[PDB]
Parts: sequence; structure tokens; C-alpha cells
Amino acid sequence: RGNLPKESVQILRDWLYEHRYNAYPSEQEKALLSQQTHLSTLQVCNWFINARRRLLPDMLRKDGKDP
Amino acid sequence: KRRRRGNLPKESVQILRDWLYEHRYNAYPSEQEKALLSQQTHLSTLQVCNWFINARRRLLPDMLRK
DNA sequence: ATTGACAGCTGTCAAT
DNA sequence: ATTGACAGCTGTCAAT
Ligand SMILES: [Ca+2]
Repeated sequence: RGNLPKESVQILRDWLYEHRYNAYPSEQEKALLSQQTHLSTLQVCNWFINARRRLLPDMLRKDGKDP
Repeated sequence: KRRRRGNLPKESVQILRDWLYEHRYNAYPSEQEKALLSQQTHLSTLQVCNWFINARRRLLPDMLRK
């Protein structure tokens, strides 16, 4: 199988941090992310569905707010 | 988004409804059954899945009144 | 324990 | 009053 390219995942991670208080990209943002990361839309969607569960709280805890 | 025009053919839905009724105690077609139904209904797989997600909420309960 | 993925559900919008 | 669709979530599976 394999994992997603590290630069692709770097971009998604940076976006999630910057928008961590509304971690839901619009259709156009998802489209920009797809093109930037060279991933499909479905891949970008799936990453966000996983990352809102697996990365985001640890981010918002480090911040004071409680998910 | 999700801004269609029209409803699914009556014959396509009669097939889905018949299958749902016959399998009403395990209303989950296998991948092999989803493929057969799609060929029969002339719907895509995704259309079939969506019908079943809706039908299990909208049709199945009233059916299980037996 | 991490990661990518997806079947099926909830909730809702848009269309009859 | 019904329908087709779909975003995002839950739960989970296979691969790391
Ligand atoms: Ca889905």
C-alpha cells in the first residue's frame, strides 16, 4: 500500500493548524489542497475526516480550548 | 450541490424495493449483490448504495411491521 | 501505535 | 409529504 507523500501531508497539516477553529475547508479550499498536494479530492476529504479525530484535539488542547 | 432533476425510474425502484422486502431481515446487499442490482436497475453503484441508506430509514421500519 | 481507507449512518438540502 | 443526494461522522479494517 504505502503512505501519503510527506510534503502532501505537510500541506494538509499546516492548513489544519491555521484553520484549527473551523477545521472544515470549503469546496474551493479542498480543491486547492487537492491540487497543491497532488492528492484526489477523496483523499483530501478522508485525511480531514481522520485528522479532525486524530490530530485536532491534541492541537486545541495545547491551546486551552477543549474540543 | 445535490441539485438533481427527476426521480429514479419506477421499474428501477420496484426492483430495489422487491430486494429490500425479500431481504428485510438483513437489508445489506453484498458487493456482488450491489453489482447485480446496478446492472438490473441501470443505476450506478453509488446510486444503489444511496437508495439503500435512504430506504433502510424510510422504507424498512414500516416493512418490519409484521 | 500510526495511517489510509471505506461501508454505512446522521443530518440536511434540494426536488417532487 | 416524497425523494435523490451528499457532507461529515462512527466504527472499523488492513497495512505500518
Ligand atoms: Ca459517506
